Amino acid sequence: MKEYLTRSNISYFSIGSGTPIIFLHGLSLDKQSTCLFFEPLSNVGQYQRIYLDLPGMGNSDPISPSTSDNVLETLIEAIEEIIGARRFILYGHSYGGYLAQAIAFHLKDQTLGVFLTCPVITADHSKRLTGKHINILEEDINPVENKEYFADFLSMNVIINNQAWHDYQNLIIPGLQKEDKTFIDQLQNNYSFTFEEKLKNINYQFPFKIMVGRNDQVVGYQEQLKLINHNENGEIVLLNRTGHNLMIDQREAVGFHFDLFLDELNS
Amino acid sequence: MKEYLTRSNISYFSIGSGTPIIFLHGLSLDKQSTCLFFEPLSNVGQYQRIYLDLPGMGNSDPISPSTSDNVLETLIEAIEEIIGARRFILYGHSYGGYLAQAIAFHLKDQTLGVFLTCPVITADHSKRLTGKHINILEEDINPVENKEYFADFLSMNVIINNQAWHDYQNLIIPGLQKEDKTFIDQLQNNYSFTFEEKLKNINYQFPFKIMVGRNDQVVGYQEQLKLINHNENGEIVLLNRTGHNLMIDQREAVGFHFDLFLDELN
Ligand SMILES: [Cl-]
Ligand SMILES: [Cl-]
Repeated sequence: MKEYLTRSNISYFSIGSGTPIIFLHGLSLDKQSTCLFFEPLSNVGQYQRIYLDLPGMGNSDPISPSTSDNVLETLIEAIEEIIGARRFILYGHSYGGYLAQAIAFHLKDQTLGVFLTCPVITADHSKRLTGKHINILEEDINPVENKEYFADFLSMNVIINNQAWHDYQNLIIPGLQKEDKTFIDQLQNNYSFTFEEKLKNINYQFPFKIMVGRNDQVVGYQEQLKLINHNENGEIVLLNRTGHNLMIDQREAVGFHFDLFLDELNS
Repeated sequence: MKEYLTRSNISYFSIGSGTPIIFLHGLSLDKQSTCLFFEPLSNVGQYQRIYLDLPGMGNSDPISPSTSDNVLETLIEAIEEIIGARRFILYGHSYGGYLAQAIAFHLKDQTLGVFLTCPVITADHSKRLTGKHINILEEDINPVENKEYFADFLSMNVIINNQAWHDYQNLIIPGLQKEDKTFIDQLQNNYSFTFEEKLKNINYQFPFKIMVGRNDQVVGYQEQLKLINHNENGEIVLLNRTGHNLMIDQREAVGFHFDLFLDELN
């Protein structure tokens, strides 16, 4: 597909016309993870799908200062270049979901809806309430290609079978291969927004939907559940046998629920 | 096909062979509400599907005393007769999901799994945390048949369209026509289990999945979110634009999640 680059040096794909969806991928991943996942699903066709590479990931340059504040500013700049003041839908995974929240919180009137998978809500890892990873070993797998990533797959994915390994290689490996680890490490020294507590308390005035796994040792599920009651339009799906690579563990659930979420907005 | 009756005077359907699924319906409904919904939306094929009419509802006789404790007792008798000691899966809607919880608590070693839609957790209506009901008026409906039932459809369902009205007529009205209002009215005076608090604190040691709706004014969602708090195998689906007739508002979602649940257990 055709890769574009904003003047703010954010690499992205843009496909389709109609209401924009801005997809923000997880930490160490890239737009392959989002693009390859959502393009196959029946009802994103009517939308303009915009898959960004975060700074220091994919084909997007690292940025100085290497802080979450600068990431947010750069992504806001980027979105304006791409769609201007047109109203948009947000999708976010992991740190992508943290930034999705920050954007929704700052561009309240321009945001139509937010859908998050395994989102970061507390940036500081030492503060997070996390779950316990496990494996459900469904099938024997004999890896040929990408053998060197197999442990990370096993350490991250919950449901272990051939399709999950194929998905990991297709969606996760590309980002791992491009991530700027030094940039990420520096970012993590200035990772938490000063308004993080506001994100934890805000009652968004549009659909706000979260999918979390019981076995997600990176961001867990508790803190996300706590966002739900006070969010008037807050939805949650929390599932067993599901971890941080929730979109592989529960491929079909994410497709189903993303579609159901678009239905909400369509109404 | 065939309708069955236990020695305990519980009316039921039982379809297929295999691991048993015991389906419990909501208050005032009957086993048409469960049977007609799940049999078509089915990855239920490899299971034995058992759809019970609760006492005083459907074609199951009322009981004395008319208390939830005794409703539970009757149901335990019924299950033991129908499946003995076989391990089983539980489905419960609303009052049926309250009973389901009780059953799983009582038959903890036999219960493989519990799937609940809009479950009663606190029986006492005056103590429940509930949502605000709304309608999403998608189409005009000009009812011809069952016009006298239309108010309660509007009052309960959230998503209002013609399909929702057809489903309501096929799923909810048969139970309405059969319910023993006198039993139910009496049952509602001894509605809490004597052990009710123990249900609110159990950490079930098998998958325990709940679907709830933001706009459910009957049982809400908050108490159910809190159960997921202390359940290590707790799952929850909480959706907007959804009320107490969740199987009608979110028909696809229920079949999807119930299939997923079965897979979880398999
Ligand atoms: Cl490339
Ligand atoms: Cl009485």
